[PDB]
Amino acid sequence: PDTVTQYSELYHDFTTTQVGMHDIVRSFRQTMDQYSTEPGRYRFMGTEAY
Amino acid sequence: PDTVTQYSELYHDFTTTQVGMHDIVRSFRQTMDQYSTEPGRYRFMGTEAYAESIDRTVMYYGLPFIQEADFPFNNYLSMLDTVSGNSVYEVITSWMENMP
Repeated sequence: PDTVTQYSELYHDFTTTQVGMHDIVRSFRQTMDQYSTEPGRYRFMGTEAY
Repeated sequence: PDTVTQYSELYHDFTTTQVGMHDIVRSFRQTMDQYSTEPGRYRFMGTEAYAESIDRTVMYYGLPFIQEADFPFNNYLSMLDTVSGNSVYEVITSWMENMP
C-alpha cells in the first residue's frame, strides 16, 4: 500500500456515485423550475459525467 | 477468510442500500397513487428498515418534492433492554431532530 499512488490502482466505490448524489442534482432542477414557468424561457440543465 | 462465516464479521457496503434502491420504493408509491385519488381512500405505505442508523432511516421519509413512504417504522424503543431517564430522552430526541 505504500506504492499505491496512481488513481487507476483503486476501485472508487466510496468516492464516486454515492447514495444521495442524484437527489442533489434533482434539487438543482427544482431550483431552476422556479425560473422556467414562463413559456419560451425554459431553463436547460445538462450534466457532464465522463 | 475461510473462518469468516458470521454476518457480523463483514461490512455490508455492497449488499445493502445501493444506488437505485430508493427509486424502486418511489415507484411503488406511484403505483399506489393511482388508487389514492379518491378522497378518504388514501393508501398508506410504510417501510421496515431495522438494525440501521438514524440518518439512513429518515431517508425513507423522502424529499420535499419527491414522495416516498408515509413514515418508516420506528422500533428504537423496542431495542431498549434496560430503561432509564437518559436512554428514553436519547431515543425521543434523536427521532425528532433527525426527521424532516
